[PDB]
Amino acid sequence: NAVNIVMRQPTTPNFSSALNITSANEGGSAMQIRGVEKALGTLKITHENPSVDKEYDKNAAALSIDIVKKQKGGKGTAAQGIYINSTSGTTGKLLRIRNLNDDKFYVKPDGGFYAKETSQIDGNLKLKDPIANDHAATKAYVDGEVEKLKAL
Amino acid sequence: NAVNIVMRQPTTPNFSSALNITSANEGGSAMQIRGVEKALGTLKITHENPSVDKEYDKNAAALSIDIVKKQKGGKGTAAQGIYINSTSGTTGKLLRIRNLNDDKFYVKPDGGFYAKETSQIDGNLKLKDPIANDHAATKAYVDGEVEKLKAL
Amino acid sequence: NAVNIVMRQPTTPNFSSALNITSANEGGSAMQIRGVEKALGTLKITHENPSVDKEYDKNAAALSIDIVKKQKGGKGTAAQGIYINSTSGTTGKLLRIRNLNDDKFYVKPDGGFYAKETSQIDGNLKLKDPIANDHAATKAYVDGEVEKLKAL
Repeated sequence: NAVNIVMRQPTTPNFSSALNITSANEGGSAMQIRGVEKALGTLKITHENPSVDKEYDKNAAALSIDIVKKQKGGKGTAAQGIYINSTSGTTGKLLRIRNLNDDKFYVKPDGGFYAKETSQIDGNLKLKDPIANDHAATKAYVDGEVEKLKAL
Repeated sequence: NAVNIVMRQPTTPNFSSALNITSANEGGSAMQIRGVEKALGTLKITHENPSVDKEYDKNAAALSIDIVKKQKGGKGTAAQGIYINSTSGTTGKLLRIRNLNDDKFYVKPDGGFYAKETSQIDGNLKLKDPIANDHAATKAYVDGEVEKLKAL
Repeated sequence: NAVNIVMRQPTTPNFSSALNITSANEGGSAMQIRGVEKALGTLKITHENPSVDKEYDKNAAALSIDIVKKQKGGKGTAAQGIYINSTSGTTGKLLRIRNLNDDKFYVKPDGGFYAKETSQIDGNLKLKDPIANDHAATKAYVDGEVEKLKAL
């Protein structure tokens, strides 16, 4: 590697990081990365459990994002967490989530999603009237069928 | 911290970054990170509003991703935005989104998702026939009930 | 830029990275970034296809995340992939996915999502009974209408 940074194991765990980056310039990205990989991530992050115990790292993550107001006097913020785009257009999955090398959840380049297991919304779902037999029925579709039976 | 990089506030905002990384090697990741956190992110990103005004940073994000074709002559790209996996298998949430420390949207390790509020698909939803009373009805399920009433 | 790191094109592709970061300290983030952008990402990642051929980079991504157990003897892991929060509260989209500059999929600050095209769940969807005509019908809602017809 052109540059390698290593933080060795300390005597006792502490809050220090191998690399810390701060910018006070509002007009540019604090950090940028560009690469040209054939078959890998431009940025690869790996979290490894420090412990043999399979629950030890329940509160850890590979990537943690926080979105905050101005420290002194701030009235709030409207900043976004993660923004993904393709200014050229891609035919690849925009977001692809796996576990044990199996596709679990993804977002297609058209915005349609796939979830591998039973899911929950604590609210309503607005969508189009069903075409196929395995499409979700709308209240309209149901009420239209009921109207025809009520007529006879 | 082992290494600290600081960009101070400039007289006028400009496009400069504290750290910029570029690779022209197609065979490896431009950047890699590995850590062993018990209870934190391997990479932590924090966006802070530069202004007291709660709408000032509406177009900002913590993480921005772009996916582009080869600059000169490129016919397109099939690269993915974000790819998440667990080669060991994890029992943690694969994607976990909160606001004000409250779970808003997540993807479970099995691929099932949870959304806290009313959602919208500008299309159809393909899914399984309902088992529970609070499961979404399919067109099949509705049409099966209607068939029995039409019979009598 | 305050710091620029460049890996030039090698004679033959290889696994080397421009920047590689490793920490063995369980008590702190291997890397942290903080910025104050008005209208950009704190971290910006760009993947560019190395080739003119629009399928050449089908297995590449801008961001790749892996979640692993302790290398020797580990029993498993419970770590999360991506964790997003706003300790201040934001009114911005928490996750916003586009292709060709058009909104394809997003998560609102309340946890409600939007998908632009037909989607699939390989399971059931638990949700609330419909209010509007374009809301998905539950099994309860359907069965309630059928009960009234069965009565007459």
